[PDB]
Amino acid sequence: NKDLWIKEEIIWSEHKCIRFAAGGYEALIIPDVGGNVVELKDTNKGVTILRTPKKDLKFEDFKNRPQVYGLPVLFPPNRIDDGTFKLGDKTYKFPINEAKNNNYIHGFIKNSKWTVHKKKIDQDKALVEVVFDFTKENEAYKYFSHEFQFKLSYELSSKGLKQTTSVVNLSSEEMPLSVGYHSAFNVPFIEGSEDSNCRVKISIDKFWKQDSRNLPTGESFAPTGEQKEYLENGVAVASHPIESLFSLKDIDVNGKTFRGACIEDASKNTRVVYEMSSEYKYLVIWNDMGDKKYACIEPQTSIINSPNVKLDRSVSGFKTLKPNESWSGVCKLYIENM
Repeated sequence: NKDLWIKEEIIWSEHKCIRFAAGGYEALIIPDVGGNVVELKDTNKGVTILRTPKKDLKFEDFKNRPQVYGLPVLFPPNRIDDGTFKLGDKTYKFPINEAKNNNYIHGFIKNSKWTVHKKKIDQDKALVEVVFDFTKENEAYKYFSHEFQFKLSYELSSKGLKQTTSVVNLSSEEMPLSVGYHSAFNVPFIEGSEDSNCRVKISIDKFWKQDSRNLPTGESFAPTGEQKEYLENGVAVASHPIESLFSLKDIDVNGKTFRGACIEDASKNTRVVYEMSSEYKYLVIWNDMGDKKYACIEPQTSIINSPNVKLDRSVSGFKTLKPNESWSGVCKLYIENM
């Protein structure tokens, strides 16, 4: 059909981008900055899901802070205490990039150049894949001496956007692994609505307290107060500042298990759904004070600071990859009627 295509074009004067469309959806990915999908919309429904840079934002200001737009991939997601952890008798020590709390945070792959690996239209789906090759020549290799390849595989269709994230350890040693996304959502996501019309639901299990450096204390709690609304009628995310860490569980929705989040605008009878595979065990919600018409909903394979917590790996979610072993997780983003 006419709405199935993939276009490579120039953005910000000298950067390649890929725009892709299938099943009424259209997306835009920026390989040069984190392979970030900065736009996902359904123009006929008038819905734009992901927070996208405005025309006036300079490339350099995007590249320096891409995590507040689109789908920023994190490695590791969130904080490592003092930028250091051990694996067996090996010490990893990273330069501090969160000064106030003395942590290493989020990783560099979100800021880095990825290369286009595949572009394919097939049946009525559009597939775009980008990869990041981390080699011995990378300036960061001295701090994390494991060759690896990350891949983001995006499949767009009438079912929305499917994101398959994978990484393979190409090194000769066991590689620490924690992955997530700093995903940035429009609230509201449709014209003729308001931020106050949006409710956020999340399939939370427990709340995890954070200390004054934003590191987990290791204590977890049943949802209390407003947190309970994530499982019932939804939190009015724009009403006040929110910065919270939860573990995730499956819930039952319409005879089927579901893990993830959704953003409901009852006024427009539309729900944005962010479905996450079981590989995603924790989630940070952060709305940047709630006054900027967006919120971040941030899935993670493990707890914040997972390499350092005094919890078993089955709880923390910290993982390692053996040589040539891979990890993969899947998320889906789509729109549905309420």
